Amino acid sequence: WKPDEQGLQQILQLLKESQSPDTTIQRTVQQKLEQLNQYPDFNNYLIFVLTKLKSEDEPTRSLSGLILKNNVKAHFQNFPNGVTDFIKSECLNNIGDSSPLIRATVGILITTIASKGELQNWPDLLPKLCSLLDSEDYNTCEGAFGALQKICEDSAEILDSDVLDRPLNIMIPKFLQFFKHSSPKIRSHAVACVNQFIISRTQALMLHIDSFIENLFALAGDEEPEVRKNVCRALVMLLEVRMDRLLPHMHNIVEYMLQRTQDQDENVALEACEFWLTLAEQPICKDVLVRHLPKLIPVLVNGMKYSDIDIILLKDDDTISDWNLRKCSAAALDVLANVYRDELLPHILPLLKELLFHHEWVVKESGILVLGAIAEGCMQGMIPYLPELIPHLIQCLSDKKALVRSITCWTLSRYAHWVVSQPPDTYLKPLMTELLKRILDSNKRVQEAACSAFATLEEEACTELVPYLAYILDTLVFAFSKYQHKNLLILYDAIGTLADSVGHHLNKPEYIQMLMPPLIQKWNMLKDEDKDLFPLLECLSSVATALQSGFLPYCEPVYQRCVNLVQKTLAQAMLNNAQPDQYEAPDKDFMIVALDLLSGLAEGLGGNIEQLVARSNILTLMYQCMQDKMPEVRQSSFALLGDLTKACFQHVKPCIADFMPILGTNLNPEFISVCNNATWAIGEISIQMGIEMQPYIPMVLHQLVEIINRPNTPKTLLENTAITIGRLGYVCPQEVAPMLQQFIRPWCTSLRNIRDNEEKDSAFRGICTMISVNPSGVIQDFIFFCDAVASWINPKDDLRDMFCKILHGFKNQVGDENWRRFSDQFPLPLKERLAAFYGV
Repeated sequence: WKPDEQGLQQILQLLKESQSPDTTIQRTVQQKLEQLNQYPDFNNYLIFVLTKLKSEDEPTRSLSGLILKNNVKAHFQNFPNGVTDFIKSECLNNIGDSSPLIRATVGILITTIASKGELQNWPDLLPKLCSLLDSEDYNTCEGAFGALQKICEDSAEILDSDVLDRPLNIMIPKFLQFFKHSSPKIRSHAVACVNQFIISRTQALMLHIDSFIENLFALAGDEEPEVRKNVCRALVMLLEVRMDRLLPHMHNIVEYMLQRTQDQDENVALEACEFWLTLAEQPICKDVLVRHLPKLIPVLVNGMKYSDIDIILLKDDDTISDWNLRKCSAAALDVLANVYRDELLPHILPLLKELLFHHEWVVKESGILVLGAIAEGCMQGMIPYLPELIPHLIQCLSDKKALVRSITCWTLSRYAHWVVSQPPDTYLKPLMTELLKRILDSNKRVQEAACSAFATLEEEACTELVPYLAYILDTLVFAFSKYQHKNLLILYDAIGTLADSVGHHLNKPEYIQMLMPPLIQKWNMLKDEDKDLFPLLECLSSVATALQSGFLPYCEPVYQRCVNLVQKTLAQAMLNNAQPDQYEAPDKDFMIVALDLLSGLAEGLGGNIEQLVARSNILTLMYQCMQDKMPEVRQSSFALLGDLTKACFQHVKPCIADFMPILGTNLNPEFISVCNNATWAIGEISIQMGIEMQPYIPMVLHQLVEIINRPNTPKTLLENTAITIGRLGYVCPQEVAPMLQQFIRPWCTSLRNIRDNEEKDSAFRGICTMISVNPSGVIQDFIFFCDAVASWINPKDDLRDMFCKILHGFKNQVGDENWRRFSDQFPLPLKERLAAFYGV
């Protein structure tokens, strides 16, 4: 192609001075350069300088070819093919140029093209490399392989797709062969490639899944880190996939890995660590690592100390890597703690003694970390050493060096449960106090832990906080005008949580006086488009619930803002659909929060929302929200549907007609939360409808059972299922009673394990009416019903009696001597407890 020596003495200069030190000339020259991309003949200049102008010096040469790569990143859709096929040509040829630098540039352009212009569009490329992979010249081989890798990383499922007819078959053994090749670099290039296809559990490899396994071990003792790295990745990966192909040789490996954990190179150490996590999955662990235990645990802990450079990058959002080695170690240890429970302490506890009270802080910190890290797994066996260890940590919430006070917070919150169990004037009070101090700690980092650790504490210390409340808020609201970005979100959570935990006890005026102003402040200095509204509204929905009627001074504008945000978001949704290219895709977390914050007003205010509901097209709005494709929007609305039903049902009864079907559509346990909410809705709905639920019974009832008779179905959704069913039956007995037999099993199996509340109270009046109507449903499982009657500590007089009439009629019906036989089953904490309360 013709250089046109006018457009050559034009670029060369603008390349020469594209490097000149000063940023002034740097930017002018680089922009008035890539702007000359208007020529379709422009990208053809940017290869000639690289591949052909070998009288120009190397950096200048490389830079030109280099820019082209970027003129492929963008500016590819304006590609003349005459340019492109020529660019493709000079590269795939000059692939192993004599110079390291030049050889390098080319390889990247290849990886770019084979990604930007897909792979299929350059069909020749792959079987050419897979061939130029046998070339005698190192420079061509490593240069071909080097590209073949980075490409084999990007298009990992594209090549295994049909697009390239899967050229992996010819490449799996081909790549797997260079696994003994004399050059270290290439051995690495090889194992890197064959790694991509371990998790995507590829077929082309599943063939060589034995010469790969074996050809891997052959590199076990390689001194080159880069290789030993890859061996470990593949070695780790293989543990999820074809675990069977490792089961035999595994002991050799758990030793090899244990060593690898200490490897000279951090990366190898790190990657060999990732292994302990993945291993700690399959229940095989309990029966294998049992022995390695006292060897590995310390080798683990010894890595959980901060690195030296770690300390420096701390004591922007001044952070270390998101994935440390320390982090990996700690992670693993946590998991491990869970696997071996209290039967782990002896192998670790000793270290802690030698760690926790040590002189150098760096050792303390890590000990502290370990302490918390093992918390949940070794809890039972941790109680003995808590009573005096806690007061220690509470001292440690002072240790001069920031990172120490920092960690202590978290660690403490990990044993927050036990703390609430012990009287406050010894444990909780001290902790709470000191934490409140640390919330306003001068070190941003120490604020973070503290405030979160505090959030955690609140949840545990339900109403135990109530007395110390004026204090909490005092510090927590100053924290409000000192906290910047993410520290704020936590505060939001500390607040919501406070509200959540202390509930109506927050209604006293003096509290409202403190809390509201800073909130109502944010609220005002914010707009219907700023995504910083999420965490505030979210917080507010908890406040509103807690502040029952004390919130009246605010609802109007609040309620308003919310409908607005739905109105708009919902509007934007369909317009994004009916105008993809002019109507901006809306953020639905605006609609979500609104609804949430809404069912919080509905909850706290109850019958007082009547008006606000009545005077707005709010009903019709959720009507759309339940159908919205996004799971959360679905759930969030149902929740509100329940709460509105609970408040002013008279405003629902219209829309209920077409509402029930949508509920019945979302009754799908694949979406736990959605299914849950929807279910609960029907309870409150039905209890408000009466026989009027008649028509809808046959729709929903049948699903709820298959939900309640389903494996791994969470308890939350099991609870609500069983309750709703009772309610439906309570108002539609004739209709649900004739089904009794199915659910009467997991019903009691779910409802025996819950607190004696109204939700429970109605649920049992439900069974008790379905039994009056179909007594024949109970007899086969009258046992499970009794362990359900037992569950009641304080049952309302009439219903307690309702139970009593059942049991007594049952006895009257089967015989006293037959009663005997059956009685001799349930454990004494039942047998007598029923003969006590209701009497034989």
